[PDB]
Amino acid sequence: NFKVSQVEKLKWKIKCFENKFLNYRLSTNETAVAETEYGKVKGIKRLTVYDDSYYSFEGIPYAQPPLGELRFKAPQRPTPWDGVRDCCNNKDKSVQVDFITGKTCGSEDCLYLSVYTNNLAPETKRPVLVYIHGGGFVIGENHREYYGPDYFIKKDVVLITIQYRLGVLGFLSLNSEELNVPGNAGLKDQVMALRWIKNNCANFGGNPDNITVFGESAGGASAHYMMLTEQTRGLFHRGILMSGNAVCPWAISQNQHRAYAIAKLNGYKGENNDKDVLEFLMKAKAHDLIKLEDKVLTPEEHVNKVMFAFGPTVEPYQTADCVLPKHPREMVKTAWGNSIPTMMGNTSYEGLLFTPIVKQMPALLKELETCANFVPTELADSERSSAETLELGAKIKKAHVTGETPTNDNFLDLCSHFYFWFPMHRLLQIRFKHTSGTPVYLYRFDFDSEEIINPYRIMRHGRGVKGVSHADELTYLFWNALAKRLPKESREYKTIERMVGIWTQFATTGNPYSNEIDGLENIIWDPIKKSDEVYKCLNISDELKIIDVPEMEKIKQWESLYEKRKDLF
Repeated sequence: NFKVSQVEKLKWKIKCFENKFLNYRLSTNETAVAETEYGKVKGIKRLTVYDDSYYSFEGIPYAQPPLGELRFKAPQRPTPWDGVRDCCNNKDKSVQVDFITGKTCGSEDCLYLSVYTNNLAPETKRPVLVYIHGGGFVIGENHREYYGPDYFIKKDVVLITIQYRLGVLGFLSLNSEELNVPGNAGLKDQVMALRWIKNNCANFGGNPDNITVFGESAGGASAHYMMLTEQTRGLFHRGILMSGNAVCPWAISQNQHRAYAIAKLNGYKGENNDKDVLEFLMKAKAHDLIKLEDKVLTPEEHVNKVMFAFGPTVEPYQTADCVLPKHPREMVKTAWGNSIPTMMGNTSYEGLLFTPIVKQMPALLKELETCANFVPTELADSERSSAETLELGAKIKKAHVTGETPTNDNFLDLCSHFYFWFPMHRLLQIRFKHTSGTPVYLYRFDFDSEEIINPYRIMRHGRGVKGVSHADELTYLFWNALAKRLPKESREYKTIERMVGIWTQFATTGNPYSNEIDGLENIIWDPIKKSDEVYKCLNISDELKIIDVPEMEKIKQWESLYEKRKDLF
């Protein structure tokens, strides 16, 4: 359980205070009004520490605030307004537990997006990049102390960052059709945001016919869901799936029974009926429900590796706004998004995100004696004790346990594959088997530095830790409160320009290669082919190089877990 040190709690609060005052010194006196389909909005011109400038519109509503009876329901469109709406400050984040301070924060009034561009009257209609933040569908925000546009606005693009409901408030699911809480409200928020963007980005200089959706972690799962569902057919034109996709095990769960589990932890003393449970939850104070989300999972769900109590789900009945009518495994076979250019990737040591989990409870290391608990659920029996499942675990232990005694690095390496690399492989192959989908480009983020970091490093106790962890690449695409100005010839600065260059180039043309990017001149970067038995990727380190994916040999061993049930792979 991610407990951040008290020494680090003080440091973070100091940095955020300094950051508030930097932001004062970066804001100009210049403002701008733009149109939206609901009314005018006013934005403010801001500087970056590199002395570029950009127009900044935050807190643009794309839905009605989901208060009162609208709680747990699919989003509804907002009420139009006259006059100019002030969008010079951020709005609240979705209700959550702050991953640093451990206190509940945020507000139910969180359905907002931010729009940023260096020029409101450009000489072209620019590619629109839409970022969906990660955080397990339970934490995160679009605040600029985490997701600053300062690097992207160096290019002639439009960056849009969105919020969506998190946790139980975004993902309650009830079987009773009469209650109209089918689930995935948080993904339906993203759908309504994407429709707003198609319909309004032109008012900020963007190209409605050239929109790129990208996200990291649960945000990449979200971006993939947005490429899978029929609700969004045709709404955008490129996807970038960073360190996560919709067939990741942690990104979906049948959580319809957990509504009663969370209500009873909050004091509900009624029977287990959907109508009675919902009535209680509609009256509950929002921060009470979200603080207890931690303890909703059962033991049996924990050992089965269910990460979150509430999150995306297969909806139990059809509604007009339904996002997931079938399992994502099946939706991939006819997804409209298979026909748009796609880039995916991971970092070179994804599993580093779990370092305090295995430091806190070293009893976790015993799980690598048999590896029974990492056998995927569809291949395992109920109690994970049948000899076939132990034979599968030995295959997992062969792949990751280096010596005769399991170590912490072994555990983390296994996490990289179980949570990220293997579901990527499975996604790519099920596309080839069932679709005419367009070839996909692979990158591998492998630039390690601590000169500049991002707040997710605090969460994983990454201070002093070598290796390129899950979410370390965000440092090189987004400004954040821990960042600083860097010398132009430094390795960190060149990595920023390379990452922003590749992401922007892919958004522009659907092809992430350009010889005009420093380090790519004599390089040829091909997408993946059906017949490829070993994946090639762009390994982004101090040098840019096309290499066989180093994870490929371990990926092939995870696939061998399915050779007696190839229909489930």
